[PDB]
Amino acid sequence: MAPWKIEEVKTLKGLIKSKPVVAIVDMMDVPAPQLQEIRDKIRDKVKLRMSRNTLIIRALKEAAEELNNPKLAELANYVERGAAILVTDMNPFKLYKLLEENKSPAPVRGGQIAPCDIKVEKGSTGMPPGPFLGELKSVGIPAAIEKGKIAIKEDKVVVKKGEVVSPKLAAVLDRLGIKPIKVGLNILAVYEDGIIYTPDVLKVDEEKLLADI
Repeated sequence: MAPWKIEEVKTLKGLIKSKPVVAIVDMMDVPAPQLQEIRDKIRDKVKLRMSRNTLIIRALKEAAEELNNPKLAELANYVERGAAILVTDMNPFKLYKLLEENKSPAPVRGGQIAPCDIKVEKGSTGMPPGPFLGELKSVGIPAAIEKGKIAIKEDKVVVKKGEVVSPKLAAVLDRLGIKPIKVGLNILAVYEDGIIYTPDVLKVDEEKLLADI
């Protein structure tokens, strides 16, 4: 590795060694607005560093050796997608709740596979008469003019889980301000005290024994 990589790994290791709780999170797929929403909520509670996955793996492995704390190196096995290093003083369970419980709503993207059933709600859109009425009907959303505005006729699933969201449907849903996807920093694994916590363990256990130290 060139010196710049060594120096960047040095900064990553410094971060890893600075706090008792070290997590690997995934920051893939987060639009600007939602990202600032996440920023506002975790701002003072954690520290985050983005870097290439190959550098993150090396930093974890070397930091583990340098601290005589081998278990730390296991985090490397959980690095994937938009991996980032997060460090904090808050316990792994409080961290999981912080990141996983308070996610930011986001619009679904055209051509994306729906992660869940996506629905619309009956009622006025507050928008004037125009071509949008036709757009709605064209994507399977019954609608009509009522009280001088465009209104959706009834609640309805417009696309099912596992089905692709057509670009026109995505455009129409976004125009309605519908944000059916939840986005944010996803925890891949967390280390604390020679213990590696997986998401399944964090979600099921829910809280740390004896709370805090």
